[PDB]
Amino acid sequence: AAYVAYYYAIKQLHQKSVENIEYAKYQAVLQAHKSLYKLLRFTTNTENEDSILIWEKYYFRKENIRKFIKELSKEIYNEGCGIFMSKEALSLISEYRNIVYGFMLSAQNNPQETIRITNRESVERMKKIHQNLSIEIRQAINLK
Amino acid sequence: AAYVAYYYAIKQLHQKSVENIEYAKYQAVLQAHKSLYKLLRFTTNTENEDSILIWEKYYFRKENIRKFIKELSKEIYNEGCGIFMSKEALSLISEYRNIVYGFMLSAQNNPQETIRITNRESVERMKKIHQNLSIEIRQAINLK
Amino acid sequence: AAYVAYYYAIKQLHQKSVENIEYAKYQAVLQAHKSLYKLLRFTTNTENEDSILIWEKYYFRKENIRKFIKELSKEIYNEGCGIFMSKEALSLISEYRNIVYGFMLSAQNNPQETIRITNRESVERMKKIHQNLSIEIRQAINLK
Amino acid sequence: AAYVAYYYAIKQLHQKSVENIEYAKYQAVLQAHKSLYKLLRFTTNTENEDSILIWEKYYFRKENIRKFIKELSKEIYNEGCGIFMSKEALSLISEYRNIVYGFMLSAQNNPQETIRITNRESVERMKKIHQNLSIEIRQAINLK
Amino acid sequence: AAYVAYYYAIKQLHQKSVENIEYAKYQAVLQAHKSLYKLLRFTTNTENEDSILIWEKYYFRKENIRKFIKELSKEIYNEGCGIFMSKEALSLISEYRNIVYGFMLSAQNNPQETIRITNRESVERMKKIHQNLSIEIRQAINLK
Amino acid sequence: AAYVAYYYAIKQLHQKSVENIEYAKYQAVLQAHKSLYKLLRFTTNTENEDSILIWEKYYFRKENIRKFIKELSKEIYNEGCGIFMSKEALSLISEYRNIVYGFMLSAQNNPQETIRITNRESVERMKKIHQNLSIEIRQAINLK
Amino acid sequence: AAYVAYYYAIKQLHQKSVENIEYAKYQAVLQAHKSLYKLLRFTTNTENEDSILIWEKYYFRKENIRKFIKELSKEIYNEGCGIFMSKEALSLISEYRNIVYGFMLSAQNNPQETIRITNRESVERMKKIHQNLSIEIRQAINLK
Amino acid sequence: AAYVAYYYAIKQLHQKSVENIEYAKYQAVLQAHKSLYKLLRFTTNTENEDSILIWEKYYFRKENIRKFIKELSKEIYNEGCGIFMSKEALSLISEYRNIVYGFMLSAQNNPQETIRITNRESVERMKKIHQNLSIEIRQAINLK
Repeated sequence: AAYVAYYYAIKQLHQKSVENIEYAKYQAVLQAHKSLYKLLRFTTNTENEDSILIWEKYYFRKENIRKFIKELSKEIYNEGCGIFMSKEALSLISEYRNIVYGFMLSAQNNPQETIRITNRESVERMKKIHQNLSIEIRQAINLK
Repeated sequence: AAYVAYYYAIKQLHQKSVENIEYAKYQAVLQAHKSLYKLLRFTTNTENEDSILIWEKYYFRKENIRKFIKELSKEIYNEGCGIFMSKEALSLISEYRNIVYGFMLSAQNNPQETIRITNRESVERMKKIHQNLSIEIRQAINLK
Repeated sequence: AAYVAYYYAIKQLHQKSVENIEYAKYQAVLQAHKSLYKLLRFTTNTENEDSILIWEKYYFRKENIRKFIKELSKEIYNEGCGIFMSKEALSLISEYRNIVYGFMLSAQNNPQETIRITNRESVERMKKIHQNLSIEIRQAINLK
Repeated sequence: AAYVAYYYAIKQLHQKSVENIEYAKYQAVLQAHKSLYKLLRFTTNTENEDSILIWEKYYFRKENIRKFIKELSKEIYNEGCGIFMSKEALSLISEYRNIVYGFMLSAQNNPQETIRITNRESVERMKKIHQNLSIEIRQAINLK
Repeated sequence: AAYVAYYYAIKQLHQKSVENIEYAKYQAVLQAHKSLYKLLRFTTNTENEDSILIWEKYYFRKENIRKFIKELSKEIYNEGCGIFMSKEALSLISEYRNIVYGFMLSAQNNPQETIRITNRESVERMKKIHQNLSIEIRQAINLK
Repeated sequence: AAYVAYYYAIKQLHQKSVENIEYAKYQAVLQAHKSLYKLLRFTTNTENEDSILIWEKYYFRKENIRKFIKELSKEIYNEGCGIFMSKEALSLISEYRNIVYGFMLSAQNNPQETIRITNRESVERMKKIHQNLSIEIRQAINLK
Repeated sequence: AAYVAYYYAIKQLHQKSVENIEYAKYQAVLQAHKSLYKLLRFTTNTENEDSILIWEKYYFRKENIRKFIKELSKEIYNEGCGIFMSKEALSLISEYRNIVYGFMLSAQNNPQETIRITNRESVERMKKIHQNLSIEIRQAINLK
Repeated sequence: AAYVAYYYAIKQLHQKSVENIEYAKYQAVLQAHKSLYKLLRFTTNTENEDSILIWEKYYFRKENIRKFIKELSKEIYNEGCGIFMSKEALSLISEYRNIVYGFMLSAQNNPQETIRITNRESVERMKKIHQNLSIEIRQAINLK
C-alpha cells in the first residue's frame, strides 16, 4: 500500500504539470478557433452581406471568392490558426477552397459578376462542407 | 476502501484540470453574450432611439432594419459570438432576421420610411421572439 | 463515515467550480453596476450641473431629458448592463423613463426650456424611484 | 461526529469562496477612495494653489467653488465613487457643498473675486467637515 | 484539543482573507511611496540640477520653490499619495513647505533669483527634515 | 518509511518549483512557434497568394524568394524564435534557404520572373522539407 | 509537539503572506536595479559610444559628464530607484559624481572637449568605483 | 521524528517563498536572453541580409560593424541585459567586439567597403566565438 501511495504521489503531482500546461494550450486553442469562425460567413447557406453563393428559385457565384481567399490566407498562416486546428478542419477548408478557386479559374474573362452554376454537385458539396466545418470548429474547444 | 480512495483521488485531481478549463470557457462565454445583448435593442417592444418597429394607437417598420442586419453579421461572425451561443439562440435570431428581411424585400420601391404592417401575425411573432431571445441570452451565463 | 467522506468530497471540490465561476460573474456584476450608477445623477433630488428636475420655493423640467434618454440607451444595451442587473432595477428605470418621456411628449412645441409641473404625483413618484433605484443598485454588489 | 466534521468544512470552504469576493470588492473600494481624496484639496485649512477659503490675519471665499462643484460631480457620479463610500462620507460632502454653494448664491452680482465671510459659524463648520471627511476617507480602506 | 482545533481553524482561514487584503494594500503603499520619493530631490543637501538651496563657502534660496510647491500638490492630492503615507511624513513635509513658502513671502519684490539666507536656523532645520523625511519614506514599505 | 517521507518531500516540493518554471518556458515556446508557422506559407505545395514555387501541368520559381529571406531573418533572429526551436527545425529551414537562395544566385540577370526548374531533385526536396518542417513545428508544443 | 503545533501553525501561516509581500517587494527591486544598470555605461573601463573617460597609450575626460549627471538625476529620483538600492550603492555613485563633477568645475572656460587628466589617483579611483558599483548592483537581486 | 517534522516544516515553507522569487527572476532572465539572441545575426557563419563577414571561395569585412556596435550597446546596457547574463557570455561578446572594432581601427581611411582579411586567425576565432556564444545564450534559460 505504501509503495502504491508513493507512486500516486509522484504520478499525481507530475500530473500537476499536465494540469498547468494543458490549460495554457487550451486557451491558445480557444483563441485560434474564435478567430477562425468568422471565415464561415463565406460558406453560409443563408443570405448574408457578402457570401459566396446566392440562392434563387440558380446558385450564382459571386466575385467575393477573392475576399474568401484573402481571409483564408490570413487566418490559417499569418495569425497562426493552422497550428491549433485539426487535420479534418484543414482538409474541409482545403476542399472548399479548391471548389471556389476552380470556379474562378473557369470564369477567366468573367462576363460580369453573379455567374450561374449548372453542375449541382458542387453546390451540394459546398453546403455539406459548411455543415461539417461548422461542427468541427464548434467542437474544437468543447472536449472538457 | 483503500482501492476506492485511490479512484476518488484520481477523479478529484483529474477534475482539477477540468476545473481550470471550464473556468476559461465560462469567461469566454460571458464576454460573447455581453456583446450580443446590445443587439436586442432592435427587437424591443418599447420605444427607443432606433428600434425596428414603432408602436401607435400601427406597428410601422423602420429602415433601421439595415442597421440590424449589419450589427447581426458583426456579432455572430466577425466577433465570434456564434461559437458560444446555443442553437436555440441562433434559431430565434435567424427567424427574427427572416421576418424583418422579408419585410424589406416586400417594400422594394419603398414609399419613404415608416411602413404600416397589416398582418399582425408578424408583429406578435417578433414580440415573442424578443422575449424568448432575451431569456435565452440572459440565462446563458447563469448556470452556476 | 466513509460514505460521507467521498460523498462530502464530491460535494466539496465540485463546489470548487462554484467558488471560481461565481467569482468571475461577481466581478462582471461589479463593473456593470459601477457604470450604471452615474445615470442616477439625472434622477437626483438635489441640485446638480444638469439634473432633470429643478427645485424652487415649482419642480420645473429641463430639456436634459434628452441627455438622460441617450445615456440610458448606452448603459442598458450598448455597454451590456442589462444582463447583470435585476428585474427590479430595470422596472424602476423603465417607469422613470416613461414619466420623463411622457413629459417631453406633452411639451411638443415647447415654449422654451424650464417648464413647470402642476401634477405633483409625478414629482413625488420620481423622487421615490430615485430612492428605490439608488438602493437597488447599491445593494447589487453587497450580498457577500 | 462525521456530520459535525462535514459542517465545519462546509462553513470553511464556503468562507474561502467568500474570501475571494471580499477581496475583489476591497480592491474596488481602494481605487474609489484613492480618486476621491484629491477632492479634499479644496477643503484644506492650509494654503494651496487653489483652495476655497484663504486665511488672513479674513476667510475670503474664492470663485474656485466652481472648480469644486465640477470635480465633485465627476467623482461622485461619473467615476462611480458614490457606490463604495459610506453614508457618512456622503453626508459630510453634501453639507460642505451646500455651504459653499450657498455662498455663491448670495454673491449674485459678485463684486470681483475674494469675498470676506462675516459669519464665522460657516468658517468653523467647513473646517470641522474637512477634518471629519479626511478621517472618514482615510479609514475607508483601513479595516483589515 | 478539539475545541482549539475548530477555534484554531476559525482563527486561521479568517486570517487567510485578511492576509490577501493586506497584500493588496501593501502594493498600493509601495506605489504611493515610489512616486513620492522623487519629491525629495528638492530637499537634498547635495548639489543637483535644480534643488532649493545652493551650498557655498551662503545657502542661497532658488526660485525653484515654485516647482516644489507644484510637485507637492500633485503628489499629495492629485495622485492620492496622502492616503498611504503616515502622519509623520505629512508633518515633516508640511513644516518644510512652510519654511520655503515663508521665504518666498518675505522675498516679495524679489531682487532676482539666488537670495542669501542669514538665519541659519532655517538652513539647519531644512537639512534635518530632509534626513527625517528620507528615512520615513524609505521605511514605509520595509515592515515585512 | 520515515526516510522516504522527508526524502520524498524534498523530491516533491522541489519539483513544485520546477512545475512553475517549466510552465513559463512552455508559454514562451508556444508563442515562438505560433509566430514561426506563418513562414510556412512560402514552402507550401498548394497554390497561394504568394508562394515560392508555382505548379503547372513546370515548377516555376518566383521572385518571392526575396520575401521569404526577409521574413526568415526577422523570425529567427529579430523576434528571438531561434532560441525555442529545435536543431532539426533549424536544419530544415537552413537547407530550404540554401535551395531557394541558390536558385536566385543562378538567375543573376534574371529574364523576368517565373523561371522553370529543370532539375526535379530540388523540387522534390523542397516538398519533403515542407512536410518535415510542418510536422516539426506542429509537434514543438505538443509534448504534454 | 502539541504546543508547537498551534503556535507553529500560526507562525507558519503568518509567514505565508510575509513571503507574499516579500515577493512584491522583490519584483519592485528587480525593476529598480534593471533600470539603474544602464547608468554604468558611463563608468566603463572599456571604450564605448559615449563614456566619460577615453583610454590612450592619457585618460581624457569628455563633456559627456553632462549626460551622466542628467541620467543620474532621473534614475535616482524621478524613477524612484533610490528607494530600492542600498546605502553602499548610493555612496559609490555619490563619490563618482563628485569626481566627475569636480573635473567639470575645474575646467571652467573649457579649452574644447577631451581634456587630459594628470592626477592618476582620480583615474584609478573611478575604475575601482566602477567595479564595486557593478558588483553591488549585480548582487542586489541575487540573494535568493 | 517530531524534531525533523517542525525542522522539516521550517526548511519547506521557507523554500516556498523562494520558489516564487526564483520564478520571478527566471522570467526576467528569459526575456533578457530572448532580446540578446538577435545580436547573433551579426556573428553568423552563414550568409545573411547584413552580417559582418562575407564568405568567398576571402572573408571580407563589412562596415556593418557600426550596426553591431550600436546594437551591442543598446542590448547590454540600455535594455539591462548585462544583469542577467553570465560572465562567460560577456567575455565572449567583449572579445568579439575587440576583434571587429580593431579591424575598423586599422581600416582608417577605408578604401570603400568590403575589405579582405589576410590573417585567418581572426576569422577562425570569430567563428569559434559565434559557436560558444550561441550555446551560452541558448543554455541560459535551460537549467530546469
